[PDB]
Amino acid sequence: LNRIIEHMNAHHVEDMKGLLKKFGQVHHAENVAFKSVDSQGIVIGYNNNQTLRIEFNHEVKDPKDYKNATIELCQSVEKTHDLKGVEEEVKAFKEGFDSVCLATLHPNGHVVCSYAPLMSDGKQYYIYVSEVAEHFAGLKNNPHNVEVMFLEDESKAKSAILRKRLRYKTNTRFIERGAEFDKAFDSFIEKTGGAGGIKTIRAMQDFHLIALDFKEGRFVKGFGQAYDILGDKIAYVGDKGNPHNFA
Amino acid sequence: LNRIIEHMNAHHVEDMKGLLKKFGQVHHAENVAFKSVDSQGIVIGYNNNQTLRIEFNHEVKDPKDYKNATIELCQSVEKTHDLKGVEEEVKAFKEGFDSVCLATLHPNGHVVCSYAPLMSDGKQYYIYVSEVAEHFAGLKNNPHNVEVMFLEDESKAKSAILRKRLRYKTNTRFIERGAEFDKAFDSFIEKTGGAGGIKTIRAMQDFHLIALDFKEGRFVKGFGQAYDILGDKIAYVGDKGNPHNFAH
Ligand code: HEM
Ligand code: HEM
Repeated sequence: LNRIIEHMNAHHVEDMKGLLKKFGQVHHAENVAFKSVDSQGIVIGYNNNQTLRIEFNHEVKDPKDYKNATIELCQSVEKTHDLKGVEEEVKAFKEGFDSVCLATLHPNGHVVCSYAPLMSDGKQYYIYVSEVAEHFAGLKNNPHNVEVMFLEDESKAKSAILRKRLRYKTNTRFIERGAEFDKAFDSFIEKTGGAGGIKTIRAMQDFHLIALDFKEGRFVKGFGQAYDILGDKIAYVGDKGNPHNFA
Repeated sequence: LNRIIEHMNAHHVEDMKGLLKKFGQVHHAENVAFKSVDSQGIVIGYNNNQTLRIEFNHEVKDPKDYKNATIELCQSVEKTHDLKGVEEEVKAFKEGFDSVCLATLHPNGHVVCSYAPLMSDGKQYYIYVSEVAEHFAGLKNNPHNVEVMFLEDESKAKSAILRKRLRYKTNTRFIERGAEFDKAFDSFIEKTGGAGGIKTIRAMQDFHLIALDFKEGRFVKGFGQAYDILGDKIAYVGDKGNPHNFAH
């Protein structure tokens, strides 16, 4: 760690000040120097013989990668503000799924947490659902009280407490069978490969393609890296820094 | 194909009738016989000139596996009824997750679809969430209007249209810091390995452990394999067969 300490103190002092402020609410730190790194995080020293420990978002399994993980953490402070990059991540994130989770309000007054197959044509997204499923009644009766969530697989996520997610308050509407329907479905068949029952449900008339018109969105890709979305506008949510601990 | 047809006609005639009834709502079929199998499904012939095609829930890439895939589908008709086996699968399914999806009702009136880390002390399950998140207001103000979903990862599922899932109408209640909190949190650290920020959020006072009391549940593990659950009782939902296409 001796070499790492030298490296950080020589090229990432301003980043460390950024980390101290963002994660520790330490605003006027002096004598900022890198103290250590271990498989789970780093320790930054400052001021009156003090330190702030900041954990990585995963365990770094090989000591050979401690340096890069530390650099990534230091660079995350400014990267948080690369809105163009976040916008591109959001687009690519959505393209990596063939299904989404939903919250709907059923006519029985109870919320419903479910999931449905996701399809798309251009920038238009849709879900394909059956009248037999509990979420159908809510999509039909409360079409504008719906939230759609793109949630990263637990097995692909950094940890159980940081699964990347993209959520949108959504207005829904039914799409009748026809040209629009076939374009979305053919696209789904091509992308997925079309096996597994997909061909069967296309012919089941109790299934409906429902367009998703997204309104307010919230994207979370890392600790202290949450964003609000609306149309083509995206804004970082934490200019004030760590809000936890009743900050 | 000749050997597979011969095998199915000699050993699975009753299963094929079961599949015709279940998936095709064909009840008085005669002259039932196995017709073919391909990478995506099987075809059963019946009557003078009719057939029913039933797709596998995944593509069988190697023809060496067609017979087993076919036998699996045939045997699924009766296996669907094994409630003791389903009970076992449900318990094991929940133990395979360290997080769940949630639907909550925000005080403003809109529903919220989110997710939270999942913890437990034996049979008691809990979630751990922060006051900074939108689902907190619904968990605090509409604590008995919540649905928890255990959803299989898309990358592990048979397909996009068949991700296994277990959903429960749930009543929630807050757990104060103390011995119960520590038991659940310590168990979570030991299970997950405790890296990635878990240790940091334990100390954040804006986070609360919330116990989940599951009520009605619905488990879906395959096509035509959906079950209703309430406490210690489980029941198969499809006695009437394929409900799709407005079969009523
Ligand atoms: C022929 C092949 C079948 C296919 C491809 C198929 C497909 C599907 C799909 C994709 C859904 C999800 C709908 C949604 O979430 O909106 C579904 C739900 C359902 N299916 Fe089927 N199904 C088939 C046969 C059956 C049969 C034979 C039964 C009954 C014995 C059945 C009973 C159900 C029930 C009860 C649900 C609702 C499950 C839930 O709680 O989400 N299905 N089916
Ligand atoms: C010290 C490291 C941090 C850790 C371990 C951490 C952890 C978490 C966790 C686990 C959640 C999800 C809570 C829930 O869904 O109930 C969360 C949410 C959130 N955090 Fe942090 N956080 C950290 C720092 C920060 C900082 C520095 C900011 C602000 C600049 C921040 C802003 C937020 C916001 C806005 C949310 C809500 C996200 C959402 O919509 O789901 N966090 N944080």
